[PDB]
Amino acid sequence: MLLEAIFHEAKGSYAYPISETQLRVRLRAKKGDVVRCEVLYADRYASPEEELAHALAGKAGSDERFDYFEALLECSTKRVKYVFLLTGPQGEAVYFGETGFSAERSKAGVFQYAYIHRSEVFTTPEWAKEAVIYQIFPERFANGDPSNDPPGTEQWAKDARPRHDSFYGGDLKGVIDRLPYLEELGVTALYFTPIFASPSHHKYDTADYLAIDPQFGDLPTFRRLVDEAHRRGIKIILDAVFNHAGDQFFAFRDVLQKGEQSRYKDWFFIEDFPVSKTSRTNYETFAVQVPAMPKLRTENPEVKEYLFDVARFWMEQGIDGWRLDVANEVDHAFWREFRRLVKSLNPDALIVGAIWHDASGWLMGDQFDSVMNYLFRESVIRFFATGEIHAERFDAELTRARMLYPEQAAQGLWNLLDSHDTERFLTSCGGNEAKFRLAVLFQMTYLGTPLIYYGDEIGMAGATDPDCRRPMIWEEKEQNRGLFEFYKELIRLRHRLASLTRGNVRSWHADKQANLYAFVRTVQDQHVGVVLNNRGEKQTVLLQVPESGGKTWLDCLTGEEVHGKQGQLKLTLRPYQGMILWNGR
Amino acid sequence: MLLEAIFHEAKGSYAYPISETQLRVRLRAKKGDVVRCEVLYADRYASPEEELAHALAGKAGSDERFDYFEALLECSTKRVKYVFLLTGPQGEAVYFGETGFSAERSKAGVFQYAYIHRSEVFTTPEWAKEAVIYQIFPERFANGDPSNDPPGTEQWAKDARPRHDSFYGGDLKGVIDRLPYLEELGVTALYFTPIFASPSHHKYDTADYLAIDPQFGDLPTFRRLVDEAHRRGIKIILDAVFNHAGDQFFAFRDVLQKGEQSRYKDWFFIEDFPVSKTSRTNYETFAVQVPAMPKLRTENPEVKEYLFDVARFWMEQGIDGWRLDVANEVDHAFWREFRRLVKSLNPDALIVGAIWHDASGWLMGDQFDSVMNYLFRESVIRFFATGEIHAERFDAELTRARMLYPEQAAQGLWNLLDSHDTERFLTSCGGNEAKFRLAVLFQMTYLGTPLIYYGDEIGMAGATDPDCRRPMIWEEKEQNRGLFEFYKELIRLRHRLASLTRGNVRSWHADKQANLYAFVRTVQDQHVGVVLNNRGEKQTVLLQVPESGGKTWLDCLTGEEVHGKQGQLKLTLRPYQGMILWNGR
Ligand SMILES: OC[C@H]1O[C@@H]2O[C@H]3[C@H](O)[C@@H](O)[C@@H](O[C@H]4[C@H](O)[C@@H](O)[C@@H](O[C@H]5[C@H](O)[C@@H](O)[C@@H](O[C@H]6[C@H](O)[C@@H](O)[C@@H](O[C@H]7[C@H](O)[C@@H](O)[C@@H](O[C@H]8[C@H](O)[C@@H](O)[C@@H](O[C@H]1[C@H](O)[C@H]2O)O[C@@H]8CO)O[C@@H]7CO)O[C@@H]6CO)O[C@@H]5CO)O[C@@H]4CO)O[C@@H]3CO
Ligand SMILES: OC[C@H]1O[C@@H]2O[C@H]3[C@H](O)[C@@H](O)[C@@H](O[C@H]4[C@H](O)[C@@H](O)[C@@H](O[C@H]5[C@H](O)[C@@H](O)[C@@H](O[C@H]6[C@H](O)[C@@H](O)[C@@H](O[C@H]7[C@H](O)[C@@H](O)[C@@H](O[C@H]8[C@H](O)[C@@H](O)[C@@H](O[C@H]1[C@H](O)[C@H]2O)O[C@@H]8CO)O[C@@H]7CO)O[C@@H]6CO)O[C@@H]5CO)O[C@@H]4CO)O[C@@H]3CO
Repeated sequence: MLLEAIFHEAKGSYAYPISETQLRVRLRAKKGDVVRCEVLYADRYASPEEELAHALAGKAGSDERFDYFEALLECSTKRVKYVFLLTGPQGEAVYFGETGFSAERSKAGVFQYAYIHRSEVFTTPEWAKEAVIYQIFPERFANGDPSNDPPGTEQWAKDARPRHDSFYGGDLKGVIDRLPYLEELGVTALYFTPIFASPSHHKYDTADYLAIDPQFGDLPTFRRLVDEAHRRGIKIILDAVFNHAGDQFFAFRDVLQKGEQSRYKDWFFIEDFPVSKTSRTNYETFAVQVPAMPKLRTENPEVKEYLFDVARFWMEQGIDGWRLDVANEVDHAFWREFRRLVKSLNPDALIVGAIWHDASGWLMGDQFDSVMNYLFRESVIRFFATGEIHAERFDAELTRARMLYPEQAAQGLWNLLDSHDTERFLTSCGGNEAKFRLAVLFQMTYLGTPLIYYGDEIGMAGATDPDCRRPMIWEEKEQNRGLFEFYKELIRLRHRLASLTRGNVRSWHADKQANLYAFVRTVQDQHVGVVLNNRGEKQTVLLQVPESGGKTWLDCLTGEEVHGKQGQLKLTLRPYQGMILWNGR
Repeated sequence: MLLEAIFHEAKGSYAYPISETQLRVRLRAKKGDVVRCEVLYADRYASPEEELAHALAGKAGSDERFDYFEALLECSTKRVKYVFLLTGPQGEAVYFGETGFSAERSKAGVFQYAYIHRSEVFTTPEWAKEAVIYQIFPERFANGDPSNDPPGTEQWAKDARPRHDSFYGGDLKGVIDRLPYLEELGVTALYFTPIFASPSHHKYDTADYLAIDPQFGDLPTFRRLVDEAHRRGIKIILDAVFNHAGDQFFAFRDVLQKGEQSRYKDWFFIEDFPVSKTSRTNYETFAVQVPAMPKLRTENPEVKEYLFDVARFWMEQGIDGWRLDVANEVDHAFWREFRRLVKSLNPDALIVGAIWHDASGWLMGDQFDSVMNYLFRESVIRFFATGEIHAERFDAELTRARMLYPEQAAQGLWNLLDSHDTERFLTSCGGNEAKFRLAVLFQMTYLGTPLIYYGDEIGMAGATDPDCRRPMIWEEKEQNRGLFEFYKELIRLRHRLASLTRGNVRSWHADKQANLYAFVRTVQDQHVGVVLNNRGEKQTVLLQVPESGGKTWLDCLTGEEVHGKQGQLKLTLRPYQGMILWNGR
């Protein structure tokens, strides 16, 4: 067994409390060397002469290089010391604990989880566990009052291909008008890109953080929205740009005019004094040459409490959660006090983050509830749209990703197909709607949160910025009603089959040749299976049972396939068919 | 190269700012697998036209199974994305990064440290980095004035063997009368175990957290000690137990007497109503049957502030530093708002934890500055006292422990050789003053802060609680002043030799058989190498020269070793000799 490959930390994504009294320890080994891992543990003071309690660590997934095992250690005493007895394939047993490896128990040492306090059990809003979000880019979703329109609006048409700045006017009233659509699809929260008052077509140059931008609406319209949507099941989540300010911020203007005398001077990172906002962008901004975005000093206790009052206004207004823009470039202490502030104004206001590098520093329990799952985006483009990885690599990428984070985070990362910065996922499959559908049949059953972009329930293609941002096609003859009844089908299925939302994922079948991949999602007795054929030709496959039991297994999209031959469930599936097979339990 | 053994993270101990412009990055690798390690880096938002800057990661030492590479990335924009070019023994060029491993750069991805903040550069009290702390267990240091006493006391001579009941007097005025000793020895801080009012001889069931124990002193004798010591550059660091409270304590009294009526019911977890002092003792405890100490539920806002009010108060008294006992079972929120407090009251207040399992989750820079280094306590017990580990395992335990936490946390850890509950180091050393002297030459040059116990300067031998709490031996005639002048000289070297306090430690020779281990301390051109023949015989060893250079070294304990024979430096050293060779620059 090569022991420099076995890994565990008593911190972090490898040990964490699911409850006061229940601890979760995970361990990884090179693919194949550990064939049995079993935790032996006791309270942190229990005297030697006692036999230990025991709990077997299951295999929870194997990515490309490592096999990942996971066990559940009851700690009634809310304190736990433990060692792993690891067992090889050729039978070698070893013991792993803090001292190192040994084959003689004690000299392994012992790992320890100091105390488990309920304030450190990572707790995320129960609602977000079964949600499906709908990303609204408000400017392109609908224009419901023509009076707000910026001058020069282009005509709304399925014709449109935009340019960078080009406005189409789309506004909070429009959304208010189209809420009886959103509601039928079965969405449960809308996530607006930034709506606040700002100079450009995209509101990232924030000018006043405390008011809806002039082209979108006004606080009573935002309330009428918050209120009309909540009453329809839908929550409202806002985009929070606290990293950097815009050029028309008060404090950026005060430093601009007064310079060194303004009581705002230290709010921003200063070499360009006086402010040259036109010729030398060297004053800490977004990145070295953007001259209209200077960074707010989140460290400063005035800056901090301003953005906390920004955060409280918007929550007086009724919102259920923020998505945090460029979260990773504002300090952890801000994000902690932020979590403290938010979660007290609203027990269920979610705080979700955007960082596109490993985000575990924030998914520890104390800063955000989940981040945007970029790794699912990469995996789904490649497997489903470009073809470039095969089900084995699919499984590897999937599997390496979910063990990034505590399961409280993983189970609710926002699983996005595309965004207002990417080419649109139908362009990604180059127009092929069988690929697109399979990628959605995946999205709606995997672990985390379906995030639909505006437009894809009805078929919109596009390139990256600005071409994803074409107006939404709202005429029922111009919309792929085929797709819509599928999103509504799947969405319904996500909402009744408790395991799809709240259940764990285990890999069932990964066949690089035929390109099928199939998973099970499980809560208690229930098992649903998702068999996905990523082939444009039709395949039988044979597969083995899920552990417990199922002689008979319904298909929820279509009817019975009780083919459980005592261990072989045999199933044919036509091109790009996914099947979602439910225990019946 | 086993790829499963390569580790790096962009958090924690494996990457962290040393300044806002500079990020230390560390990488762990199976021993022997990797020969050159190098970090190639650019700013996060840098475009691909640019060459990546290069930075070579030297071998920072190798523990039993792993080598460790460590590099320094000058990141001017405070943002860094980095790919490692690993280079191995046959010549395999591997690229490591977040995406994974590939022989092509782009398929490896890049790790990211998003932005580096002044608030997140771990800062430590600058005195503490040179300090030599003197451990007093007050009750036995000396007796000042017998109006302290608690009727029962026993005699002040060498002969007297403490039983667990006893009191020998021992009080803060003795320590005042004793400071010119402390000033002569050369210590720079004094850390007193608990002195707060309590009903027992272990004051850890602190009964009155706001007042010194009757038997020890009063607030002006304390506050006179604090002054009289500042005058001699000796600082008071004090043991605080915020984990459990005492039975007799004010806020608890109110449920001994008040049942549910008790406002203070929620400061405490209470299993079994009421206080079962006598019936059976299970109620949230330090341990399994320990009877006076129920858990201070620090999580509670109304507790927390009290335990912050204690700390305001003892800091109004002018104390410099807390050592916080059984720290590991109180919440990271307590610790972290406590650190903000202490450091805002006094920017220089040392804050030191006591965890006896890996404590990295408090050694980030938001929580404490160091723990008690129990590894040092056991790694010297083996190499020096017991003879049960040779030079190559001493080197390995040392390196496996000094790569565990960020560097700032590692140069202030308390290097104790014994405590009031352990055996006295001469008694482990077997009484051999020659073995002991060598383990002190080491503690005084090793990375960390030297903790002297009261009495080891004078050769006090002793055993577990009680024998190690024996009175100090104050008669010149019964003191090993031969030891006292040796400790006195090392504490002087450490304070004149920059690298002994603030440099880094690279092992120079570790030879299993000869049992001679040797190391180098370094800051800028200055190198100071300590050669230790830990073998009872006189060997001659030939060391290879260190990186800046040194054709000629002076030995600080005795005179000139110009043995620099074209790289080789020949040293003939006597039994149990440690040399301290200062490279002259
Ligand atoms: O006031 C309490 C006490 O707090 C401090 O103790 C800290 C100590 O300084 C640190 O070193 C550390 O302790 C950890 C220790 O290092 C580890 O080795 C391990 O401890 C285990 C023991 O090694 C193991 O032997 C066993 O314990 C059983 C004992 O063997 C057995 O003798 C008996 O224990 C009783 C003692 O005999 C008795 O004397 C008593 O202790 C009183 C002390 O004498 C007195 O000085 C004082 O101690 C302070 C101490 O000065 C601080 O350093 O009060 C004590 C109580 O009034 O009581 C013991 C019964 O509880 O029974 C035990 C168990 O049946 O197992 C342990 C656990 O595996 O882990 C230690 C825990 O971290 O940290 C502690 C603070 O946590
Ligand atoms: O206002 C800024 C911006 O904020 C938001 O963007 C956030 C986004 O949601 C996060 O995902 C993230 O960004 C990371 C990004 O996702 C990664 O892809 C990577 O990005 C790299 C690109 O993949 C790579 O192609 C290249 O980028 C070069 C471009 O190819 C090149 O064209 C040029 O980019 C210019 C744009 O073309 C131009 O349109 C303009 O961008 C403006 C947008 O059009 C406008 O919508 C808005 O942008 C918001 C965005 O909507 C939010 O979602 O403002 C933009 C600026 O005014 O100007 C660009 C300037 O050159 O140059 C780039 C090289 O810089 O490289 C990148 C990086 O290597 O990594 C990203 C960082 O990890 O964070 C952003 C917020 O920071």
